[PDB]
Amino acid sequence: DHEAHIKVLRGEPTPEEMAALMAVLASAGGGPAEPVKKERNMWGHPVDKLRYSVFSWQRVTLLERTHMRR
Amino acid sequence: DHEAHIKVLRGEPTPEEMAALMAVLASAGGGPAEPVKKERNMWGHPVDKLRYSVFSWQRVTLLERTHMRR
Repeated sequence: DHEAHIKVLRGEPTPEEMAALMAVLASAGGGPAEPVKKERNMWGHPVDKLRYSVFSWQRVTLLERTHMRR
Repeated sequence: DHEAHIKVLRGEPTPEEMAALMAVLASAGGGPAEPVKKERNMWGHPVDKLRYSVFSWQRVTLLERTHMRR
């Protein structure tokens, strides 16, 4: 029972106004309802387009890190 | 004087014979014998043709080191 509920802090609507309000709010709600897991596609990632010095620490902290983050 | 010289361990040549021997040896000398003129050219070096895992330790111990040795 530990979830955030909608609160009507002020006002005492009757069942009809409550129903209208909830219907409108549900209609307003949207966006990604139950989206699939976002597909990984590292092809042509910006990090791969950079010039790295042969001894650059960013070869570890930026390039390898980006390729390995999962 | 700490130069390594030629030694005639056995035998006792006369000056003419020593002259002949030394002339033949000097002619047989190895010429330039690998001069210091060698120049660095890392274009198309084999290490750059290898597939490296994104986290390969050989990126440090083989690739980076080969590119950095002087």
